[PDB]
Amino acid sequence: ASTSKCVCLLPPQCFKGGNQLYCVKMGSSTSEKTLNICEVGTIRCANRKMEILHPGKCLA
Repeated sequence: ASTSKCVCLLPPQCFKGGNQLYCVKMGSSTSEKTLNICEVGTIRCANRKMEILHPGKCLA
């Protein structure tokens, strides 16, 4: 809105994709979820210590 600069999104905000770099640990959370690039981005944008275990499926 004229700031003319972009803002790291809430992860919720984007999702209906199949560019899955699935499995992302959290370091504090320590559990194996499944994600979009827009998700991974958003996660990395602000916060830190995301580990990519697998490009493609998790531990299921």
